[PDB]
Amino acid sequence: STGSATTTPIDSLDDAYITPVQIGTPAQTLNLDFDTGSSDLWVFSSETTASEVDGQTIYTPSKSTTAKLLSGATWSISYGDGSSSSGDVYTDTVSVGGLTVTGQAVESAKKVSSSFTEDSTIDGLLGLAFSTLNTVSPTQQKTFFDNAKASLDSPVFTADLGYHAPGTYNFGFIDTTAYTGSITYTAVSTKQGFWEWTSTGYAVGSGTFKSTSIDGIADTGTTLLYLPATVVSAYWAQVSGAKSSSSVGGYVFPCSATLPSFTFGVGSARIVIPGDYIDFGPISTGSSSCFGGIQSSAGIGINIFGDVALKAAFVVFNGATTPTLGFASK
Repeated sequence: STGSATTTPIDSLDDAYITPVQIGTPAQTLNLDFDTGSSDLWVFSSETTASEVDGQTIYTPSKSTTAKLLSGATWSISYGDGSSSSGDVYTDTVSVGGLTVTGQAVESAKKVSSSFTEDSTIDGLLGLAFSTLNTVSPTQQKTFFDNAKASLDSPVFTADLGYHAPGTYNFGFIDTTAYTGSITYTAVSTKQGFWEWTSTGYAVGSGTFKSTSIDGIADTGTTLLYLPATVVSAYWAQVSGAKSSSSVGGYVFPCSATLPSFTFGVGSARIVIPGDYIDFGPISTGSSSCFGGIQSSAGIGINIFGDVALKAAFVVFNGATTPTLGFASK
């Protein structure tokens, strides 16, 4: 079996992407943020603190005939941006683009942090990293992809994110019409629970390609591309007036600039991120200082190939016995 669901940017800057997911019987549709950087399926629910819910669609397990409380199980998660959520756990039928998993752990949010409350369009997260990162205690739970894997035609899912446009998440198959050229596959380390791979280098605009190993994660749940200080400085050095601002929290550039492209290597292949994808608009409404889409990973401890990089490609997340990542131009 297979699944196919459309993913849509939550705003004019592609800050996050939402994909409709059906939970329970009769179906309750919630717009979840598919996150290849975490392994918890958590939702805003009837159990979420009323002052922390601001316009979200909530999951009401009492109205679902297939919902069952996973007695005693709790979850507690905190993300790289400092945001967090926690609560109890139910099992229920979950469908993504026609692909159904019965008895999926659906972690019901009791408490959410301010960042989640502020995103009225995001009803929760659908974790797609390795199940070893799942926070459910005392019995660790599997992701939607882990649970669907045996029913899938091929144990894969693909991310085809759009630039200021909707995209697609496919499960179980590779759409040969969604990309040009060939897919270049690269090794994945599952040691940290992430889709962790090694980029073979980079180029800035029409500059020479620099062959250097850059360990990083393919993360659909991170908006920007986070790379080592050396690489980020070499990129922003090509933009007149660009600087790193401690007051803003990263690199900013004059909104009047035309950004150069950024190429990253995947084995012997190249993925080009157009300059427009790196523009995240004014830092504040009306400002002439614009936020950069390429930021330093120095404070994070890991390089992150976020949406800025992933949307420039058709990305295959191969969950076979030996997991691999495929990148193709599109």
